[PDB]
Amino acid sequence: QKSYGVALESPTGSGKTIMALKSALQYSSERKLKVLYLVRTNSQEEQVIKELRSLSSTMKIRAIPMQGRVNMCILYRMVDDLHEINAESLAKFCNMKKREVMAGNEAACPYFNFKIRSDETKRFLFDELPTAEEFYDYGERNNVCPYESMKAALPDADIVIAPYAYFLNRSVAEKFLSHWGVSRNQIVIILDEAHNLPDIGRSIGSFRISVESLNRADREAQAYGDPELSQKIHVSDLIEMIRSALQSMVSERCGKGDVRIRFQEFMEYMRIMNKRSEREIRSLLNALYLFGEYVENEKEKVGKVPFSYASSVASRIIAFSDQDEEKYAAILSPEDGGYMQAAALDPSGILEVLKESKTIHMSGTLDPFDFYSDITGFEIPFKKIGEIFPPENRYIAYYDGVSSKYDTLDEKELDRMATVIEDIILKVKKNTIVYFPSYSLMDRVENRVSFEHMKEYRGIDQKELYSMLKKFRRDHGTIFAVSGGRLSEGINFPGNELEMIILAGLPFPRPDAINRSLFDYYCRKYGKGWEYSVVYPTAIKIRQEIGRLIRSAEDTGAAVILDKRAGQFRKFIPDMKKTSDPASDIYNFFISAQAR
DNA sequence: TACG
Ligand code: SF4
Ligand code: NA
Ligand code: NA
Repeated sequence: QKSYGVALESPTGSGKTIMALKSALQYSSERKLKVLYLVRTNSQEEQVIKELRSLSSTMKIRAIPMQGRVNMCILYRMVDDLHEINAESLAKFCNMKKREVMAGNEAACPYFNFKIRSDETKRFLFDELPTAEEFYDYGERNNVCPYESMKAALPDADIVIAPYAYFLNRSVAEKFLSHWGVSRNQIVIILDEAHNLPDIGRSIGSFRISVESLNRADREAQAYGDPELSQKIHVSDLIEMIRSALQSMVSERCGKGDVRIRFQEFMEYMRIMNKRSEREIRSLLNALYLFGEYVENEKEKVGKVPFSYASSVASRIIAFSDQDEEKYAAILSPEDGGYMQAAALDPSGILEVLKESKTIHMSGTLDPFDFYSDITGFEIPFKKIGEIFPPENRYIAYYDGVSSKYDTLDEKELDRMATVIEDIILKVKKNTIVYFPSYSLMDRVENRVSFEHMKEYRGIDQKELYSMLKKFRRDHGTIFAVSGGRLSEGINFPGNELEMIILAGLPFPRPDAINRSLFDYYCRKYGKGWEYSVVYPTAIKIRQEIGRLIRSAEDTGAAVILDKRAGQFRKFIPDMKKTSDPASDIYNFFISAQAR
């Protein structure tokens, strides 16, 4: 009634968060509106679903998970080994399988059967409220399609939990809404961990063309006849023109990592190297897309997933050649084998469709809200609901004797940082996560310390990570973690499982091509490149990490930032003190906390 | 105008 949404800041899994949710479900039910809960990770899906299970004992909870065939089709990964995939190709795949089962070939998909609609399947979904992953597993266990089972339950569900990537895919969203029986103005969308929304928008809005993707198209060309596209140019010949253009661009234009270019430079290289006009190259690119259509048709008629690398490559290159420089940066990279990318700078375009529904923007760290509102384009009321935790139970401080600042980071600054970290841990003797801006800084600091610790290392798998986490809760001590990893957001350590956090430097972003573009974009639009591309994301990282510490009225903890430049984050963390020796001051804080 |  007031606006098209509301932004609520308060810790996750909390009393006032559950309340806001309870208020949203009553408001929704009163106006015959269904509820859509969007989440970005399995971890956050589980937290949200746990919350809803508690509430099912008090109130009417008619809820399911919903994910797309990409995650929920059991068959296609058993039948194909594809490295790229989409909703569209799987719809064509599945429809063909379902035809074959209706015509008497039950083995075509053995997951497509009566159990899709059975009382037992409907009961597990509605009475048990599984995560998507748990329901996937239940599907395997019972030889029943998770996707089609979710789809069949959908019309009777008042509440759906789904990924951002699922709902923000327009064509998938239209079919979902259509099968749910509802328009966009007939729903309330809860945006879990909404501080991710800008990155979510930019991520969904961006696309790229890699050399490996071209290589995959090259092999596809061999396998399906490699026909003439025009006078003496076969499909493979065109892929070589595209691949060599991209390779030459990378060699000639990038040094260390990514570089910004103009979108039309790709077309320029194609034109000069192969001695053709723009029309001729565009005609060839269209011919490649048509060959893609043929590849789809061929795969489809033998029961394969009709996804074509030639099609995907063709449509992405054509899209790249026609992007407008205003909202998008053309990025050229040597990383991951070589690629060219349309990087979305402004996520408000992608997020705009969410205004057609009511949105509730939930997060522990939305402040400073002006920046969030400017970046997402959401002009909505902001409220700091939630517990005022007693300030005496928390100590937040920074120490200015060291810094992770790049151009002053030599071996002596590293020695200094390690010494301070070691002094704190050995004196305080509490359960600690040390957060590093990079694996590089972590490894170099790790090489200068003696104390035992666990480590969240680059490329660690799910089993090793849960094991280390369960070891931390049980055996206690110290974890070395990195800013972009899985301990920075999300995870809850109740009681004295987490008592201290040390930020070994500040996690300022890299001045890469995308970030240097964001700076220029926010300079032009607001005159505040520094604040919006550098200060803001850094502030949120810091607050998210500190937010791990106090999870209760009676919870006790210390956070210390080991960086000179931390004073400039006082505006966002007002209780932060300076300390000239954190070891004693944190030690003394715990003595006083223990005395009560 | 920052440094995975
Ligand atoms: S029924 Fe399910 S498992 Fe079978 S093809 Fe369709 S989506 Fe895949
Ligand atoms: Na089975
Ligand atoms: Na070739």
